[PDB]
Amino acid sequence: IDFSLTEEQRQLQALARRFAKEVILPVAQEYDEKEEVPWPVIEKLHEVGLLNAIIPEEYGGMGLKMLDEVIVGEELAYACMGIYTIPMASDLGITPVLLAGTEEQKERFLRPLTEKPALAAFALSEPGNGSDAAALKTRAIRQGDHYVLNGTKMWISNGGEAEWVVVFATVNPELRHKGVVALVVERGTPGFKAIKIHGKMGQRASGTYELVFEDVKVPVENRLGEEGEGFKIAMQTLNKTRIPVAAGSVGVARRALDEARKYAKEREAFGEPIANFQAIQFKLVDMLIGIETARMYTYYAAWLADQGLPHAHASAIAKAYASEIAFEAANQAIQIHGGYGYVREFPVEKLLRDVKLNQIYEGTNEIQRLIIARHILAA
Amino acid sequence: IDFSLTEEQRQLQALARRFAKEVILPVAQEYDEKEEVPWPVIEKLHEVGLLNAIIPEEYGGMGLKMLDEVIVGEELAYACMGIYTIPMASDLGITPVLLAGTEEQKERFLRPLTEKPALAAFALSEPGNGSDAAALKTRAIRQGDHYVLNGTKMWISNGGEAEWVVVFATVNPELRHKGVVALVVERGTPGFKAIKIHGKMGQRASGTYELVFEDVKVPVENRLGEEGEGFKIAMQTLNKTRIPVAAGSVGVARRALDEARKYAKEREAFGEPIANFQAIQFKLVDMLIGIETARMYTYYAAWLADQGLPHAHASAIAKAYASEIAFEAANQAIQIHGGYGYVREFPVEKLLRDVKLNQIYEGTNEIQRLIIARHILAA
Ligand SMILES: Cc1cc2nc3c(=O)[nH]c(=O)nc-3n(C[C@H](O)[C@H](O)[C@H](O)COP(=O)(O)OP(=O)(O)OC[C@H]3O[C@@H](n4cnc5c(N)ncnc54)[C@H](O)[C@@H]3O)c2cc1C
Ligand SMILES: Cc1cc2nc3c(=O)[nH]c(=O)nc-3n(C[C@H](O)[C@H](O)[C@H](O)COP(=O)(O)OP(=O)(O)OC[C@H]3O[C@@H](n4cnc5c(N)ncnc54)[C@H](O)[C@@H]3O)c2cc1C
Ligand SMILES: [Co+2]
Repeated sequence: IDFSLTEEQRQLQALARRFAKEVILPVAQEYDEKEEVPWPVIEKLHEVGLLNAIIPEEYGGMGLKMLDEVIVGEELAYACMGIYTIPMASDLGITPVLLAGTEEQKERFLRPLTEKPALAAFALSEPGNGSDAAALKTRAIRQGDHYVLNGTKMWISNGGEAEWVVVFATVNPELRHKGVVALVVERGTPGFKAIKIHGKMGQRASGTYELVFEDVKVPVENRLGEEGEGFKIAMQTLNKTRIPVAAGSVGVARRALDEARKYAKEREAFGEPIANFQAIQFKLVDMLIGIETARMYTYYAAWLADQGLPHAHASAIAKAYASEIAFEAANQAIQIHGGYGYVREFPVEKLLRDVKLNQIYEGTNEIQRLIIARHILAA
Repeated sequence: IDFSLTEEQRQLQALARRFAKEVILPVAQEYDEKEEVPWPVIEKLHEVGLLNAIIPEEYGGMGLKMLDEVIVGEELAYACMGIYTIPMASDLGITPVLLAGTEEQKERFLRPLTEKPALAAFALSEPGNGSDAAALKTRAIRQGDHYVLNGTKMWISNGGEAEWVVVFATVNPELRHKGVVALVVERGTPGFKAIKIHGKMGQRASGTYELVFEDVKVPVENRLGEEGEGFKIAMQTLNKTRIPVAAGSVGVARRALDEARKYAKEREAFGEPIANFQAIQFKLVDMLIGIETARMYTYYAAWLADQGLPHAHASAIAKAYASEIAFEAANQAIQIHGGYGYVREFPVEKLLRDVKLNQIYEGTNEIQRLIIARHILAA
């Protein structure tokens, strides 16, 4: 057994950390408040080579592995989870094509994402259904050399900025999970509207959209895998992408520990740094306990995935656990700042608003638990 | 990075598992109810080569490392934390000799522990002090080639069964911690009494003692290290021995999940197995989340110790966390069993009683937190 990073990983880690501190950390507050996408950051990401870096070297990417994503993710999310959600969501949309796409499609859909500041998206959730990929309403009717796509997708990260979206739709409701098909819908395709969602509690920098497909014609050359394989694709993707959500959570929790501690040492009350008080020390200790345990289990999950081993249960545990300790951590970080923790003039407040989302998207912690329960009760 | 196990480790794991299953588990309740040491089990451990296996091959042992300890410890504790505490505490007694004993002392003291079923003991705590280690009252005054030992040690595991006991005493209270020295004391030495403690809530199979020293003569040939080095020896020992306590906790928690799972699948209520109820599924899930995350972090801490890296904070985290999630798992297992979990005929009730101790000995979880707090605030 070994839990050590290789020389390259440390390099990637340092790079990531360097980028977060110098580029993300400074504008985090700005975009959270304007609720606009920091394109200049995305551009900066691309230039430093960390945008869509999971794309194999054969198509221009770094071929970064899950362990690598975890390494980078924790660093980015540390500066801002909302901004980190942009590249994270992009890797999510990329995942289906990596798993099901052919060499032709990989080259076609992935090349444009390594050459310039471009994003990919994953559209599964809908207005009336976000937790059951077996009851999706968006319909795809095969009509010759193309599918006629009709339906509304909801809460799509990178929805309006992406070059294309992996849309999961049903070709037959009665077939339920077996009726799902994966389709790549490109940004200009006629009858494809993107409406931006506003007024979110956090991760405001990340762009979330409602996507409307009106008689959208999507070529069969844009289908990932075969009809009836859409569900398995969405599930296999989520089993992996949930790990980065766990990684991000860890990053937010770490950022909460850093702020809290720096404040605890400097701020005094009753003639002494509050850090000297045992009640405050224990809050800080509990943060580190969750952080340390969540990161190690997140690394283990990434390891399993990178080894081709079963990891649905592990990533579900990592995602639910990390996001939960990360939320408690931000809550206490605010508490430790006192009145100053309640205003955006300080960073702890935004941490709470950001991290809460990690308990909801890419599957709520309840279905995460439902996933674990299954693994447990299975025979 | 690689979390997998070597072939040897897998064999070693199967050995412990098979042993726990065939030898320990059957007599668990029996020895819990008599509160007597199960010597026949100690012989079999020896017979099978797992008793004091941490003693390097040069002295007749297996030279097991921390990671191996964790692997074996989880399986043994799985059957019974109380019985496991016997070899665990014996490993604890052996550690100060391995960390600071000369080749000569190692042979003399450890060889007797590999040739036959024999135990070692670690005595640091005293009646009026357990957390404040650096304030020991037991005096060790030097009179030439020997020390005249006087005082009392409290809660000593394997206290009366041990061949020898590593005792931590002060050579001059005024030096405070700089005045601590470590001395091996042999089971029959004149002026050395061992009084068995009775009425423990759990881990009853393990003998806990009060040791009384009255003008006990200890030759310098029995001092581990130099004077004023006792504290370092005690701390360095605990920095490593805490990992096994975390291991046992994970073991107990695993037993709770297994019992609770089995029982929930078979037990019907409202015309359905209780395992079909979400609330029941969730309890099971939180058990696994705790088991999985706690085990990987214990592995990690074990890795740092084997690699020779700083692990004081990591082991304190693993110990505090694991014992805490294990207590909750045992509690929910009792709950899931209903009325039957409240009676000795079932195994869950004892799990709660046993594992509570894991949050107190080898450092309470509060001081574990104090240790982590220092790591966090260290300028
Ligand atoms: C900012 C944001 C961005 C997002 N970006 C994306 C994206 O890019 N791509 C994407 O595909 N999705 C995205 N989502 C959606 C997310 O992945 C979830 O699927 C979604 O939030 C589910 O939402 P809901 O409102 O549809 O459904 P609901 O399922 O109606 O919410 C149900 C509530 O009931 C509980 N619940 C539901 N079913 C059960 C059950 N069987 N047992 C017990 N409890 C149950 C839930 O846990 C939850 O608390 C995003 C969401 C947000 C908020
Ligand atoms: C069954 C059993 C077996 C044991 N076997 C051994 C053994 O083999 N060898 C050995 O050396 N020891 C052994 N111990 C002792 C154990 O390692 C601890 O040292 C011991 O439990 C301390 O107990 P206490 O009752 O002496 O003291 P206390 O320290 O008086 O208990 C204090 C309580 O106050 C809290 N507390 C204390 N100081 C602080 C502080 N500064 N800040 C915040 N909270 C604080 C604690 O967390 C704890 O809840 C054993 C204990 C038990 C119960
Ligand atoms: Co056509």
